[PDB]
Amino acid sequence: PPTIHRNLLSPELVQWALKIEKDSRLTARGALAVMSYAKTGRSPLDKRIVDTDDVRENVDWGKVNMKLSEESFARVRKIAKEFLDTREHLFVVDCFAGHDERYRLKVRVFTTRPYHALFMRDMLIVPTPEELATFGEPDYVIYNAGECKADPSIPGLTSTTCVALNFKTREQVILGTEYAGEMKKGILTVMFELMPQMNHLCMHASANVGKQGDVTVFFGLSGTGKTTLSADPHRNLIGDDEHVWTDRGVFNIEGGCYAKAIGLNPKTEKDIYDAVRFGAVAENCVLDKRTGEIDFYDESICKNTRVAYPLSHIEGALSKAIAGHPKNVIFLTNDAFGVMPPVARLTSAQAMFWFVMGYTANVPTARPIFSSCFGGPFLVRHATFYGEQLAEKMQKHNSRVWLLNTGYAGGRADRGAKRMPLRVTRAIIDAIHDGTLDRTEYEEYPGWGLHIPKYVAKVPEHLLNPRKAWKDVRQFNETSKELVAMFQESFSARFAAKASQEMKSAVPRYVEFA
Amino acid sequence: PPTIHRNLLSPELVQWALKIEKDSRLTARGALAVMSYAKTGRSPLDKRIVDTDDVRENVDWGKVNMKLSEESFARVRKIAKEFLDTREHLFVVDCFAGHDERYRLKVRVFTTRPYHALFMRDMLIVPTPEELATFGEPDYVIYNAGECKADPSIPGLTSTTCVALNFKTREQVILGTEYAGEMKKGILTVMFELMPQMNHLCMHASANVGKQGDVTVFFGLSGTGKTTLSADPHRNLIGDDEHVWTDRGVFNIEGGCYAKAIGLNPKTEKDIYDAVRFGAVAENCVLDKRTGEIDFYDESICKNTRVAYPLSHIEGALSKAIAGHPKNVIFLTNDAFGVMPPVARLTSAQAMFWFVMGYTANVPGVEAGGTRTARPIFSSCFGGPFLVRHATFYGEQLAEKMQKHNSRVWLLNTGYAGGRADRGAKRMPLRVTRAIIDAIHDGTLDRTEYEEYPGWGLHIPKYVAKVPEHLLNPRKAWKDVRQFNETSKELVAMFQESFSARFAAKASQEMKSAVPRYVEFA
Repeated sequence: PPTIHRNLLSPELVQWALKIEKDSRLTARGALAVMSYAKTGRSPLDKRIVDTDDVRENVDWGKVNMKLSEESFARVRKIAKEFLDTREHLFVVDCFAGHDERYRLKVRVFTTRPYHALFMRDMLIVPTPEELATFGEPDYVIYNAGECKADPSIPGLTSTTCVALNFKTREQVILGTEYAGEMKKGILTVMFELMPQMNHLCMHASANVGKQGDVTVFFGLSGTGKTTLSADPHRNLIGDDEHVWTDRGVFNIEGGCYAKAIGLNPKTEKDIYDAVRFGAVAENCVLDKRTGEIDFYDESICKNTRVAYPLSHIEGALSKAIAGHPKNVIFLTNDAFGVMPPVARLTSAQAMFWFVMGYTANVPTARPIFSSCFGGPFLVRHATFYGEQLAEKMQKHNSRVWLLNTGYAGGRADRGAKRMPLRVTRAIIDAIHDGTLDRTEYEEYPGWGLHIPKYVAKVPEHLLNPRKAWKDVRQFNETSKELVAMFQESFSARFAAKASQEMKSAVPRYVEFA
Repeated sequence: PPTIHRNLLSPELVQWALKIEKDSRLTARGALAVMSYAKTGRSPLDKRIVDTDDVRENVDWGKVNMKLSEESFARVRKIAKEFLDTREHLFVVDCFAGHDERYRLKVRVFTTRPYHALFMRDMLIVPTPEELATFGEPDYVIYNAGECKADPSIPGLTSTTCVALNFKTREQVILGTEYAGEMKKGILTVMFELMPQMNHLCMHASANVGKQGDVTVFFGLSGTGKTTLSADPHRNLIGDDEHVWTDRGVFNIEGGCYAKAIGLNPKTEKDIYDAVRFGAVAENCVLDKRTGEIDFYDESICKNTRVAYPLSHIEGALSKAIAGHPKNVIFLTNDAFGVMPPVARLTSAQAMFWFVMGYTANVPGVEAGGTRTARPIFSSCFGGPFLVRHATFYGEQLAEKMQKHNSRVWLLNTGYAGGRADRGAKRMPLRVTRAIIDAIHDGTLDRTEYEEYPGWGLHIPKYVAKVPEHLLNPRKAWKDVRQFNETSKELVAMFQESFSARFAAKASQEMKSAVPRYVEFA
């Protein structure tokens, strides 16, 4: 029978990783460096939601949410359980998803790899000794048999990889993938269905709070600014990736951060760099033979290197990650075309439109994409469901909505354009937080109809209006026309049929610059 | 036969310790927690200095320094090297002892236990890659075959434990003890002979420097305040245990700190407590089952729990641990009788007397075969177990140094007050001692009026900021004056006996006048 290790301490898990994970080792600072092998990212094509009666009607079935019969799920679960039950060592992690006790979920994770256990210990909330002793029945159970292949001949499967979520039995089965993110995003997906049931708004956004208690959330796909922008010298971090907006305010779903490790350095990201020490995990990163230090710029393994660390590793981060109702709501658009404004103040109507449209770009040359609510791969309900929730929330709490371009400026990424200066974006955020941006004068950005500021402290005027940043006005009109067309097609395919009056009027139009 | 691992990185050594050291593990913060087993302290009774012509005439042979024939040293050395050569893994650590480059020693350490290697990597100075490439032949070699028993029948030995130092061949052999301190104190012993040869003063004291560059040294045996008091929020740490006073100032012999771990906590000693993390070692400490953090109050294994960390783990510690000439010289006396004043400013005459007399306490654990309770002791120059020359030799060096540099000498009671420890008295509040040191460094204590503490003849302050007046004079602190008189009388007799047995015959008139006398307070 397997030797079962229940809720081991971080140092104990590190010890186990070093012993049974062939390629795992310690960095000069004590972080646990490991590799996930074959899969170094999510496998959306292999994600499934079991087709159970309790949720079938609410699940937005399509490219992201794909059905799996209960019979097939039973088959993959059996494969996963038999694999787990036949390992020499089994690791169990009991934790909570959510910092607000009134809404948190009890989760139990079974892993075969010690680093996956450490990851979950770091990424979710660790229960107290008393809570563990009285944990009872978990709400959700994750069977991470990722080191084991699935049977691709099972009806519904398309490969040896399978990440299936059953809302009826409250179970996640992972096969054929050791990428730790699959567990974390599986929990996010669970939250994207349970919160709607409780009428709360799950958000694929980071968040922080100012000294005066003003909360700001930043929506966006991974690698588009959530982690770096929420890390503010003058603001306490609440979380860098996933939050829920309730009647009481917001709460971080996680107990840690799974940040992209690319380019981490003590100069421009001191706090995060310093967090990559003992107790933390380095996933698919390469270490320098000489010093045993991680080469954060080395992507020879993959372009999705990661580090995972508890929230406690970030100075200023809230011990209990909960805070008030968002004063400022930010949409991060990683615009590869370079036509989106550094910042635009959205009206209530535009907020709705831009939120559900989710225009941004996925990182690995940055591919443009429309991702519902800036979290398309994890949504369970239709984009409109969440859009309506946000509209109601922001209206009730008088939240200010902003659109920030974290992509390119002056041209197209595929033509060698330069990225929107991080310094400019931060300057804009400070202006949002200082209250000046909300009081300055605005001008309309033609065609798009976006309201851009005429002036912003520390920010160049030629940047505020994208048109001014482009050398060739002809190329600007051509690119703008192309993107507008993309917005129109996306909208016509996704929301037109049931769109409201305000929505249709928010669809951008092409206005050639005379 | 063995796979030899040379100059590994800290993470590599930790990995090795976890793999081959059965009872080793990591603490909640990443420190390598290990056990030294049978020996959890030094074995002074098993310490030996080889009887070689080059040092025989200078070594103060006696109860501390005991001869070992060159032939017998060859025997233990053979046993050691044989053991080392037959292990599956051998660890080598090349390093420097001494931050002053004109006096530093190249040391090569051979160990079988990975933690002993990590220990020395932390405790001595790590050479630059360039220096390692041109390291060449080491000046001294330590063969730590501590996991292997010695042949007790070997002439000169009295047990299966042997810690021998040969100044001629420049080697230390360790057998029958896995206590890491044996290596550290071996190098200290070497310095206590090599420095005298260059007429520099080796000191069993910690040291730190102020913003203005003023250096302070604190003499004392382990567990009497050297580490605690040198870790000052307002001053940069130089070292916590071993320094040398040269013609240019002072230099730390070590590259880390081997601190007593008993009672460490983030409340009163945050800096030291925070240093116990990845890269550091915890020796004979017990971890809290549910927290994984060291239970710094647990002495179930021994009362000499330790932690070892690089000086780099202490914020503000000097990278190159060297500074100027001590402006203030402090003698720490862990007085269990509660009769020593919290602070006394010593005259030049008293300074020499108190230095060689070395009255303090021998805390439990540090050395083998002790009682779970602290015992008053007279340890020459506050470093008796490690001295090579006679106490008087070092005393004369200090007198000349302090005179030349106008150093101010202070005596601090880091033990008990208001009564005897064995009668339930409370220890000297750390707050008081810290306030006193602040007054020494602010220059106010040197400017206050002093009064004479009768019999002892010690000059005590009439006032010190943040210090209750009734504590400045031990007498006023005791509840029963009769009990105070009887205890002071007992301790005075102990001083007189020690002085007469050790220095009286050849003592100068000035030294003899420093001898305390009993004056009943009526």
